[PDB]
Amino acid sequence: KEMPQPKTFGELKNLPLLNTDKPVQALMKIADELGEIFKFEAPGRVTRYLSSQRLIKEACDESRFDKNLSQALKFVRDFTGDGLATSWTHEKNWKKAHNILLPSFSQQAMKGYHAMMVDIAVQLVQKWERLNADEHIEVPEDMTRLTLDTIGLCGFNYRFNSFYRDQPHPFITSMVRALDEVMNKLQRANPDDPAYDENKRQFQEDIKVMNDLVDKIIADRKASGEQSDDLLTHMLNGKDPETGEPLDDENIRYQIITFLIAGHEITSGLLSFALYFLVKNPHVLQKAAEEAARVLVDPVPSYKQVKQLKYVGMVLNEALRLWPTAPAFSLYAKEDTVLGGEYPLEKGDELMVLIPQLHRDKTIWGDDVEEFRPERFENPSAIPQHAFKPFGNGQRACIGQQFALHEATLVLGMMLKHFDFEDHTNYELDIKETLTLKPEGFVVKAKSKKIPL
Ligand code: HEM
Ligand SMILES: O=C(CCCCCn1ccnc1)N[C@@H](Cc1ccccc1)C(=O)O
Repeated sequence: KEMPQPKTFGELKNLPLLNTDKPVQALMKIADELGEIFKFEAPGRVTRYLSSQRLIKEACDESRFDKNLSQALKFVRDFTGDGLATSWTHEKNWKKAHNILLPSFSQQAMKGYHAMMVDIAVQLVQKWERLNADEHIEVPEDMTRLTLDTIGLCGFNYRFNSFYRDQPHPFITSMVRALDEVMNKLQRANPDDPAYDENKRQFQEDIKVMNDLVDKIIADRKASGEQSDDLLTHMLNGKDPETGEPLDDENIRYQIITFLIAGHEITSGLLSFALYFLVKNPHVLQKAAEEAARVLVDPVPSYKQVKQLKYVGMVLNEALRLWPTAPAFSLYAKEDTVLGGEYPLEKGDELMVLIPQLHRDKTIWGDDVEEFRPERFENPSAIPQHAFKPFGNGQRACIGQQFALHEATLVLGMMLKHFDFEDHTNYELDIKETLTLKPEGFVVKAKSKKIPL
């Protein structure tokens, strides 16, 4: 009836609550206190955060709700344009790029990307094989080396060579700093003052860097004529069956920037959290390592063998359950409608799906919801509708889901085949928030099982 709402700060409404280093975790705590739905107001805007499967299953009804761009996504659109993740469903370029790119992201496409994924995965294993006795691994940093290199190579046949360096690539410097400006711009009480003029000049400089670098990648490929098995070739050559049109070079650039963001720390976060949960749950690690040793019987894994890593796949889903690295998505009501028989919404009203809190709904998962139990995922039919949404919803779901899960299953399987792991610091989980999530400072030691490649 009277929708719950967290504490307000006069004319700033709830905005100061997101002036925090960990806003998603702060919102999760508000959900703990207020329940399945709460209103969140800022100057000139309002949304409603949903946390229960009961309400989110209705929000996922595409006849009633469509994808909205959150304030964060609207700011990211300043450098991802009408790429797939920041276009509205009704923009011509969304359905056009969706139709063109779907065959590039299917399981059949993964068979083609597999060899390049193995290339990078072997580089990761060789790095760890070559560490000296007393040394340790910085898990998120090395996982980000893996995922960035993989999307660079599979995306446009470019070698970031992240395992050869510590200084970030110039593109990544600007990309990370652009995303940082989005974070700072959100939790600005007075974001219009001229005190942020430098931040805005730097922001425009970083957009130009990303545009210039990707634009020349596209120009270089058209000039060379090479037809590699990557996303850029498919975008240069594909035609939308509906309109009959190809993507233009500007939109191709937006897609590439989008893929680079998604394949960076959003994807590496899944691997980082998965390894964290494995080392914190030794019986689960042992079961996953037993599968890896049984299935990965060749020096280089095949595509088919990765598909046979069923338990590793469940490990990844359970890591996505507890700490999904794209932690929210936004919706708007297409028409007047009533949520859950109790909350009337008007056309245009916005919703936020708080994914980590949805995934803690005890009415779905039981009381042991904080425990890491991959066996929860043995049967998708036993999971209620819309209870598990780490890849979003409907036609606006993650197009990269098969790509992320294939590269994650491949390298996690290889990690489990080749090394025993030690939580040598008894690492205390500390989740750093950018626009994604990562276990900050997570370190392990890896002792080789001395299995050759
Ligand atoms: C663990 C890794 C990933 C997670 C958790 C994830 C999560 C998500 C989520 C929740 C959405 C829906 C966003 C919304 O509704 O606003 C989404 C959309 C999208 N993702 Fe991912 N993603 C991952 C990896 C990737 C990768 C590797 C790529 C590409 C190389 C990618 C490309 C996209 C695109 C293009 C969309 C927009 C799809 C559309 O609306 O047509 N993602 N992702
Ligand atoms: O998590 C999400 C959905 C992710 C969509 C962004 C692009 N992408 C990343 C992985 N696949 C697609 N959106 C957050 C904020 C955010 C913005 C940009 C990047 C990450 C996170 C929110 O709306 O609050």
